[PDB]
Amino acid sequence: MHHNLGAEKRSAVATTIDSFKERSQKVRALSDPNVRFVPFFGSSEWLRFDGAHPAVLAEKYNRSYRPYLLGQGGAASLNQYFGMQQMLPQLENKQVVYVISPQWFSKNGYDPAAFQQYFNGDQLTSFLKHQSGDQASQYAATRLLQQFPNVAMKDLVQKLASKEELSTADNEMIELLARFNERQASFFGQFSRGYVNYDKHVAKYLKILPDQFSYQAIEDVVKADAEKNTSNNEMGMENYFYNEQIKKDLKKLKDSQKSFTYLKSPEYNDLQLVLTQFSKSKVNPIFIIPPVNKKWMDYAGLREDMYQQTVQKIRYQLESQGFTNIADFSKDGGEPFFMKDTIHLGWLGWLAFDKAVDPFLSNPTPAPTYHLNERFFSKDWATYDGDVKE
Amino acid sequence: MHHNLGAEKRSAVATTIDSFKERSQKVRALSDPNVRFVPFFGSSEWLRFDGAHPAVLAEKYNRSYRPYLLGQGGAASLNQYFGMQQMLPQLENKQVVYVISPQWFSKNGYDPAAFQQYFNGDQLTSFLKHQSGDQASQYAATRLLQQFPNVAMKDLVQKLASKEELSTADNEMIELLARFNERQASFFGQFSVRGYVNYDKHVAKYLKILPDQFSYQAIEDVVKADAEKNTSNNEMGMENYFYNEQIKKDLKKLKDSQKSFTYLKSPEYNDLQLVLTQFSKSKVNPIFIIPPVNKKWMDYAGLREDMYQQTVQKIRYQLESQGFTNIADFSKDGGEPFFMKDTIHLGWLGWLAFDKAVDPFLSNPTPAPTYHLNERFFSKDWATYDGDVKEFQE
Amino acid sequence: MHHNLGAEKRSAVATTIDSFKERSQKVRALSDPNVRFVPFFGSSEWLRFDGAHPAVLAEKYNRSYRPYLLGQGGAASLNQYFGMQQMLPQLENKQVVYVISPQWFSKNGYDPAAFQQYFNGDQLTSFLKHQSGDQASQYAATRLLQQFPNVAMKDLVQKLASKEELSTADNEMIELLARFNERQASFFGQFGYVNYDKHVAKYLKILPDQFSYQAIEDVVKADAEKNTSNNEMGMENYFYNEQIKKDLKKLKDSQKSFTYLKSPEYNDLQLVLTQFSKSKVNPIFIIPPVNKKWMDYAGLREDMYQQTVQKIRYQLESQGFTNIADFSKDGGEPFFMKDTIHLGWLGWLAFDKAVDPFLSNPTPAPTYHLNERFFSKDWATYDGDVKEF
Amino acid sequence: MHHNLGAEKRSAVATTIDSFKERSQKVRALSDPNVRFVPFFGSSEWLRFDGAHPAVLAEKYNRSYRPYLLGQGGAASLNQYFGMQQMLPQLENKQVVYVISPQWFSKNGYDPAAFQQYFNGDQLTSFLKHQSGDQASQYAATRLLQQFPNVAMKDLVQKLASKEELSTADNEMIELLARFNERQASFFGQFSVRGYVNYDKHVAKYLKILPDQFSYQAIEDVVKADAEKNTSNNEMGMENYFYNEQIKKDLKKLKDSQKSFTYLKSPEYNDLQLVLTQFSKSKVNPIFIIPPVNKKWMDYAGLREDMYQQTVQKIRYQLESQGFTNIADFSKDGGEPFFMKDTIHLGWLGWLAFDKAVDPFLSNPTPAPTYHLNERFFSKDWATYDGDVKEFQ
Amino acid sequence: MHHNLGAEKRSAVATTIDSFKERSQKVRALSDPNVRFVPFFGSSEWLRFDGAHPAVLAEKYNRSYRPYLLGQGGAASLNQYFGMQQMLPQLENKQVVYVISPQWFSKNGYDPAAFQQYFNGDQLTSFLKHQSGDQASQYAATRLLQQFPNVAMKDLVQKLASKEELSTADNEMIELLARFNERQASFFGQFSVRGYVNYDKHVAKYLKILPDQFSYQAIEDVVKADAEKNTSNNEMGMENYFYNEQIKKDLKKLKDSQKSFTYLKSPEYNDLQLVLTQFSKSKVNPIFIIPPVNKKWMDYAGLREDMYQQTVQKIRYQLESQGFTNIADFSKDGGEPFFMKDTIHLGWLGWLAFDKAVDPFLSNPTPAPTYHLNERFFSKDWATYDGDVKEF
Repeated sequence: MHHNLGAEKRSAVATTIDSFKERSQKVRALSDPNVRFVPFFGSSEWLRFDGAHPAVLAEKYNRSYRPYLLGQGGAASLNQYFGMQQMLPQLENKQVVYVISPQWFSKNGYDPAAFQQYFNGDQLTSFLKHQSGDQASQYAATRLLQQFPNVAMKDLVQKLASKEELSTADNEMIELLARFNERQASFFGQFSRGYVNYDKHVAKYLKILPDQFSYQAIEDVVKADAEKNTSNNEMGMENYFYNEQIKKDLKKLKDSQKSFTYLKSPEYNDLQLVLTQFSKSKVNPIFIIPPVNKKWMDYAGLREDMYQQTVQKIRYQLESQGFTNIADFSKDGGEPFFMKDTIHLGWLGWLAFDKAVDPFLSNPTPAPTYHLNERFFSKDWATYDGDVKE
Repeated sequence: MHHNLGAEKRSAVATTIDSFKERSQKVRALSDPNVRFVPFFGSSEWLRFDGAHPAVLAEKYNRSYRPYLLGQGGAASLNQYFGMQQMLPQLENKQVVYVISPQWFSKNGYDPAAFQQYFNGDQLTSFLKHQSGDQASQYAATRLLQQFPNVAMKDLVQKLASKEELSTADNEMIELLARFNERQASFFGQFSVRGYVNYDKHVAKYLKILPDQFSYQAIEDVVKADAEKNTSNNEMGMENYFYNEQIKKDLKKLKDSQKSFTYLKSPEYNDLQLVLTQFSKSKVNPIFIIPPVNKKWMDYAGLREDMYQQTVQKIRYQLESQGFTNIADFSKDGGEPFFMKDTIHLGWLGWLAFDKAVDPFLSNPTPAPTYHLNERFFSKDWATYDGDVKEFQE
Repeated sequence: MHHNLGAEKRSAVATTIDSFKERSQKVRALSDPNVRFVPFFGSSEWLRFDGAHPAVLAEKYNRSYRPYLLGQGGAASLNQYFGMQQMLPQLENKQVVYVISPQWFSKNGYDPAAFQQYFNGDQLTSFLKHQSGDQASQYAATRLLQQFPNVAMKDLVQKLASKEELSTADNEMIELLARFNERQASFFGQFGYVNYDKHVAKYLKILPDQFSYQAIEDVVKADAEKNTSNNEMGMENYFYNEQIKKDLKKLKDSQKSFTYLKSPEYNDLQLVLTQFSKSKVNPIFIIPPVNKKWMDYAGLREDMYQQTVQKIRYQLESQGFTNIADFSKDGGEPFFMKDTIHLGWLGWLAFDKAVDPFLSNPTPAPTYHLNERFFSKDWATYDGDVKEF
Repeated sequence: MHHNLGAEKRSAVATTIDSFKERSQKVRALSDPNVRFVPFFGSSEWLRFDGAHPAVLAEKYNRSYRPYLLGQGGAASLNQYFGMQQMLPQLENKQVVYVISPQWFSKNGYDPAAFQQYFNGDQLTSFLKHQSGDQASQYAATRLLQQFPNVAMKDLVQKLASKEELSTADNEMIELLARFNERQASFFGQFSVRGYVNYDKHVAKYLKILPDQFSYQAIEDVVKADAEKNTSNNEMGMENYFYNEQIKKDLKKLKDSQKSFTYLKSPEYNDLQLVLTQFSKSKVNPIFIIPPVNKKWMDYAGLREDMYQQTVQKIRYQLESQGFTNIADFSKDGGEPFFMKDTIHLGWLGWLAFDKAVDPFLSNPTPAPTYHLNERFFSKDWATYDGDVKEFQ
Repeated sequence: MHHNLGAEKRSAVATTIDSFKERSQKVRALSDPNVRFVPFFGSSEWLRFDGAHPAVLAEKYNRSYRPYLLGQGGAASLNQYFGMQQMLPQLENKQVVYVISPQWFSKNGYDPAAFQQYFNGDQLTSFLKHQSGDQASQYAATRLLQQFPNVAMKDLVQKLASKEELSTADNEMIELLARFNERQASFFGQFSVRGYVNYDKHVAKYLKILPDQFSYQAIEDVVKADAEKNTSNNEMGMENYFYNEQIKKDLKKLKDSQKSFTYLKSPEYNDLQLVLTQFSKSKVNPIFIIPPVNKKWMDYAGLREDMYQQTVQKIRYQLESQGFTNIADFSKDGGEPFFMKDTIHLGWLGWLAFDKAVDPFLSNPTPAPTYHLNERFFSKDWATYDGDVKEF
């Protein structure tokens, strides 16, 4: 396998659809023998850069790792699961970062229009090649058929959904098309705006940073950037976001999220796929649970009772199965300059992020033995409203 | 396969890498029975829009066709040939527009860094499926191995390059994988979304400034005023935005830069023969466009007019001696104010001259004539030919 | 696939079992970009040649088209459907001639002994390749299993008849074996001179060099008077002496029980109509008469015959097929027929006045509105008026 | 193929897992046009050699045939049937020896842990290639799936067990992988030298002691003296090594242990039917060998002679009612002097009685009769049948 | 993958053809998470057991590892290379023991009659699947066609021998058939219980006579006593069984029979390079064992000591210059009392000298160093190198 460190670094911070979905960009980076790239799974959280951004800090201070930013607006655990199938050997016995945002946990689940953009044929054939005929394959195939009722290779996905035995001829078709896709995607996915994105996202903020690492000196520049760019609202949001979302028709946003509840979701079952794969690949994840802007969640009337209860439900799914590395920032939504907008970390939030994430990734440690509970795939857990029973 | 008119209009004028290289968007529009989409092949020609742009004129005046703009920066005949392999039934017995810029006929030919962006694996497998083992297949395979020495399915491309026959196992493998690639592309390519911003800024904004009744002179009045307003910062007739970025600070060294520039010798002459062969096989009726260079620029840069018309004569011979006689030649119109958008691209009033040859041709569709192909246009002898074009055969 | 105009002209009028069923004769002619061959689907209608025959007129007067004559005795709609599967790209967006004879609409349908002569493995794999998992694929497979219980590639045909979606491995095996067959057929069927000179060139000599329907009529009427002279019911001399003359007493009232209103052929016709819709072909349908003097002698009922024609025409017109040259009421016309059931002489001129303007001015097919109830047993056995609907 | 006579002679008497389960060795010997090798199908019957052993007698007296010894301890009819699939053209229109030992007819049938050692993937793919979608293939697939629920090519074996017809894609996968397995087995298996020094220890040892001219009495005199010497330490006529290792360490226990033992109910009856179906299809002419138990042992262990003869009646009915009439029945000969090598195996003077039925049969190859197969013998009603055999149909 | 310690322990000391050449038994043991089996690569070295044998010591004193004895008589580096292809993930980042005997390095190379017994179809398909089109793949394929000119899939091996790229059709035939052979081997190869009775005969037998408390002196006493009884008939140091069968009946003909025997020129140097390339690729940390010849024998047979040490130097240079530096060199210990069981194999007291190098290496596992491979060691020039080793 051929490597180019600059291309890989530009891929790592690109935060594009191609940087998430195509095999070549993420595999080359995560298999690079010289520099350690670390999967940073999320959605829109990596998109907005400042002086304290994980990608910016790791480059300026020449850390022993580099973040590879996996995710786009509207991607959740189902998308992440399918992306992992393209990069299974690069995840084996390694540390990752996995953001679990409570707003993903709506009653209908993920956006079908968002999913379509990040799923491709290489992911489809990687899914079919790497399935072990278990509950994970059975559940994922069912979800895929809800998403795409007339999917390419319908019969094979249907067989997985209904737990049927794939034939020898079927298995050979699968292995042939999978190999072709991995040959094709490795070659053609190295020719795809690398340099302009690097200067806008990373190199803009390297100039702004001190040459010697200290949390206080970085905080002072970052706070000053925050103060100048939260200049039209009293809730501490970015000026560009405020003018686009909460300005025209901010009056109809008063008490909108009173009925909003994240307790019942198919996303809990989707998350279980990720945790299943994490167990098979022995990854050591650190999980990040973001808060919401506290001034926004009093204006929009989002319940703190409900929000903490979903956090507890998420944490129970994690901790009862052996996943203890959790950075729970959910109560830190009222902190000064912690939030870039309404749902994403930013400025001093990234420094809080860094204080939990950097010591974890600078000191690599093997994953513990996990205890997967397959009752987290069921519709019982999806619509569960109770407490710590089972 | 059912068609959405809204999605096709956005794809037609998107001019992205996706609208060009992907199978889905171009096949969806070009196969709609309800509306006629016409392949507009070129490079960066369709990228800059104004009030007289072919996409704008077709929409306001509700013409019997819409252009599907097929091209990006650095795309020439080799790229176009491979892109065609994805849409062969959509080109069969049809009219197209094909820009042939004489500046693509450089000694080194097309830019390999540009080619890589517009060639995908679906084009590779479509090429191997639809190849007929002829001189076109042998030449295009050779060009592929020059471009990608370690190409995917290298064994199959090398066989085609060496005039070797493919085996029965080879053929089955090609047919399987090409079918898989077409099913994959048509299913997964329909989810590409970048249309609404790109449609409004390029097409919908120029609809308001145009008169509701079509006349070339009335449109010329509106387009003249836009061009005078936007060629302010220079006195050689170029757009304000282009002059500042590509020419302004380099102006000192650009004087007499193109003094020994010649377009008579090029591999692009052999690449053009791939396209023309495909046009003959598919029975397409193309109109070719030969743009000028800005005359005030070419006087400054030292680009020879005697050379420039000698290469156009070389181009026209390749077309006309084979039966391609629909040629909208504008190569002598370089010194006309507002005919040009920049150094090499048609724009403003140049679009109106473009329309006067293209609109009547496409509005009255006629079948392609019988072409008589010459295979010596694939040769290095033709590629580097200097002299009198009427004395090539002897 | 290398084109030779002469060989394709000879194939077009060969009217053999081989020129129907084998790919390399028909496809080579239909895919030639120099000359326009038009598919002429029928059964035994093309076999008997005279000066007014469509293949003779086209060649004599160098028309913009040449008929490719497809079919012999016993070949009906199911045979025609399967033969089309070999030439789908050559049929796409084009005009054809399709004879629909009411005599084919027998209660037991087509002759299984005749079907086996025109069906082959290339047609089998071509049908398996081009099927779209619909009612048409389901019906055709059911009919294949009725014809051949232990049919070649039974597992694939049964799956189609049960309307099961085929696996990727199944679809890939089909694509492989179909390609082998087309590569094998479009080589080993390239191998008609004495046919061409006896069928076409013989009647070229007797025709005027200048075209006029009046001067051709005079030449053809004269030939008709000369060659129907041994009998009183206007049949060709050799036909009468071989098929009628000896058995004349035995044939009187022999067709009193004969009815064409109930038939599996109505369902078989619907396959051809479905294929016509998918491939956007624009057909002209030809409906022949029966010799009026003969049908009265044999007791073949004319009200039954017209009710059959009305049933056929409703199956056509109600789905959007409206190009019908209906000659069914012309059985008593002078010199209109060669024998009992086939168009001949002056009937070929009436054929031409309908067919020639259609083919010389090509037009795209309209949008068809297919009705899947025409595949049913209820339609197959239907007795009543189409006036009802 | 070029044939190595010496290697084939060594393979024939090797009596190894490789000689039984591998394609190369048995196909090489049974396809040799120069010398005739005859399939001798049994379990552990051929393991122990003496002066009267079928392989020794054929080598010393240079017979028109040589026994190719097929079998290992624990191998019964399901094993033999799958081994047969590797050598179908070499069984076609030919004679075989087939042992049917009544003690194989246990209520639970064959030992699964023994079967596993003698089955390979070549046998799997041979079976799959040569099956014809009948009751034999369906029964064998069912039994294969009981044995190996997670077998290689599971789906194909499942289709066969469910009586489903295989597709072209399924058939072409079988044809490819079966072809690969036979090429692979016949190429690499020809280099196996397993049990090639066993020719001296089992065959050449006993050539020195035997008379040069054939004489049943002279052989009997030589072999009986060897038997007397080697059955010295006990009174039930068993070989010294067998008696010490199996019987002597606790007999207390062994007394009256086989009182409730019965061989009338068994899945082995249906397993036998597979072989019989193959024998009919391949038109083989088998001679069947039915051994007794040591009569002194069966008195001590309490193995009922009433049951044992009722078992032999059931076996013989299955053979004879279908046309299989060449039966050397020795079930009533367990009390004969030096007839037995141990508890269940013929040896010494038992090999001479074996020879008196087998040698006239094999020396004059007669064609197989037209058999009349009954598929009721595959059913569970037959496997558990207790009553008198005449009123079964 | 299912694991059974009882079966794996019996496989490890079986010393059969099956325990070497079959996929199932070796990868099942070497992939056990609960018990650590270390690959012991050699030829006939592991066959003869005594009280000081590596497998006996590890079982008696319950060490942190167990030897998995890979090899049979006549197996050299080519055999071992092809065996490795069945167990690549099981060798990844792992310590092994690799015997390099100088007597293998004869001028024609290994015995093809021995090779044939240890190679199977799974080894062929694993080779074709895992090859990378490099010089190692080129060399191995050339050697395989020397061995099996009419091999199954001859055309693909020949493409590799000629450094040609395989077609897309070729690759799919390889992948599918390799998938088939590994599924087949892992499924049916698990039922083999060959040489499972050898655990009681070779390991459990000597556990009784060994002291419960470990010391090299108490073992030396028991093992010296066992050596003295079994060296009764001859005064060369050889075993009773071995002397009677290989040496006794033709003593006079063996006198001065090896006067011009030279191990300096050999294709085994190139065969070894396959193993060394593979050890680098898989990041294996090996310890290399160089045995001597019996000194009394090599003076009798006229085997030159000056030649023998020159071959040891050539072998050592091939290793050390590439970064392979864990060398347990016993090549000058031929005349040591009870050091050898054989004419060519370590045994009795030599096993204790073996233990003193090997046990401290395997009891403290360490990751492999970066190697620096030299493709010149594949060439015919290196195979036939005469001069002093510093100049190369």
